[PDB]
Amino acid sequence: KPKLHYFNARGRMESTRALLAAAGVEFEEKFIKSAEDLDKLRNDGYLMFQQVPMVEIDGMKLVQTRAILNYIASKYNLYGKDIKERALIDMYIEGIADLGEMILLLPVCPPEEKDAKLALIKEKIKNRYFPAFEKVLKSHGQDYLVGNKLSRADIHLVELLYYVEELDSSLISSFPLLKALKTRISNLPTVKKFLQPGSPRKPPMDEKSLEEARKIFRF
Amino acid sequence: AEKPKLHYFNARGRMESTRALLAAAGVEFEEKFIKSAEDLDKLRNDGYLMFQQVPMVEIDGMKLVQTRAILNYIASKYNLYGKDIKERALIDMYIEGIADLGEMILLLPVCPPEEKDAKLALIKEKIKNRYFPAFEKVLKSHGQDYLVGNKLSRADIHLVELLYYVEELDSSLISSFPLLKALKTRISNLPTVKKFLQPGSPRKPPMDEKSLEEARKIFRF
Ligand SMILES: CCCCCCSC[C@H](NC(=O)CC[C@H]([NH3+])C(=O)O)C(=O)NCC(=O)O
Ligand SMILES: CCCCCCSC[C@H](NC(=O)CC[C@H]([NH3+])C(=O)O)C(=O)NCC(=O)O
Repeated sequence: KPKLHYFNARGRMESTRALLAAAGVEFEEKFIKSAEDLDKLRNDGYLMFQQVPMVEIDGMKLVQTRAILNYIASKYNLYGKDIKERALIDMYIEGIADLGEMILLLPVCPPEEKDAKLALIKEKIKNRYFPAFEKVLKSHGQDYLVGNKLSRADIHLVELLYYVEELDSSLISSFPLLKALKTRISNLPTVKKFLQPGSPRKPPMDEKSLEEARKIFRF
Repeated sequence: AEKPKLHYFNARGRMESTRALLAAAGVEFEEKFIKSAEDLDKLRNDGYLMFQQVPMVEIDGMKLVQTRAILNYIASKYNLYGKDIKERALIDMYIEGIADLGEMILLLPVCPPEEKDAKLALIKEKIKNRYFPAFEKVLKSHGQDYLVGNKLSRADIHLVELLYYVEELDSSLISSFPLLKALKTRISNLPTVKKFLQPGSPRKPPMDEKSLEEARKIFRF
């Protein structure tokens, strides 16, 4: 069983949790609670650049989010059939990541910039990203983004749509193919089970999770 | 068929790492220099940019946008991404740390003037105390000429590229890392990297104030 080192929160670990779950892979979590808990991992030599996420899998101590996901994805045949496929898959998920990152960091944002940035994210969603993934689906009219078959692109995209729904339920409304993907994916039995209460799925980060984060990561 | 074609402004930015990867692999490419807000708008209205942004590279029938999507493709094609899934893990771990420090250096110019000093002081701390030791430790782990699999890889090329920008910022920084020093000399001497380094190659100057202005007009920031 792979073993995930992170604090109890979404952060930069959630796309790994959701991709393990979708692959039907069972896993352990070791939760950092304090800054003493992080420093213990550092000291023990466990963290290449002294940072989490880290995952123990197949005898490596794999740090860096993209290093973790690229590996999980090949292992479980969620990374396409060849390097042209990987290429489309990579173009899509990096664009997802780019929006992902704007959402992820919105609460560590200085208070006086908060309104501006939320506004910009919504416009980007409406004008940049959703039209881009709607035009891919419409292009081929298939059930999956790439290769008429399940990949990490579907998993990362649908994950992200849940996060946008929590922001504004109106945003997706003029994107019918995006809605239809959301449903179909959320109905795959492994994804359905992750979305169910009681799973490892993590909630949005409230104020006191943010505070525990400033404590442990010292920002 | 077709040389690859690179769409960017005339500057390092986010295109440079691709320039250095393709030339290291001995791969010739064309370059089309974006020079104005209107030039960018043309490529948007022609349907050329998946997210309306550059870098974009035409290669093998594709219009690849996103640095990492372009680099992963080029690396794979010319056998610079290890020999298996496990080698590809170690490569990605290393080159994502390089990207992290890489990002810090790139966005240095667009800092507010009052924070510039604190944020140079901080780059410098992490280099000395986090990033340089981690790479030195790897090289010392196996005593081998390359970072991964004792065979030339994209991590070697990205680390050495970055080794150059750490030097234009401060020469004293790499000077307590003998193994990083040695790697830099070695890779710089391979025939294709040597030919990227010499005058008149597509290799780009450090970004200046003027060029920070043209970036502002073009990308509208
Ligand atoms: C609003 C959510 C914020 C949650 C906290 C940030 S994630 C914790 C942070 N880790 C990273 O920033 C890792 C970045 C790395 N590039 C990756 O993607 O894995 C860390 O250990 N930082 C500690 C350090 O740098 O010492
Ligand atoms: C200060 C010197 C560095 C200049 C950086 C600007 S690069 C231009 C920028 N492109 C991106 O940031 C794409 C990022 C993307 N994730 C990638 O890595 O390719 C852009 O098209 N901007 C236009 C837009 O997003 O609207």
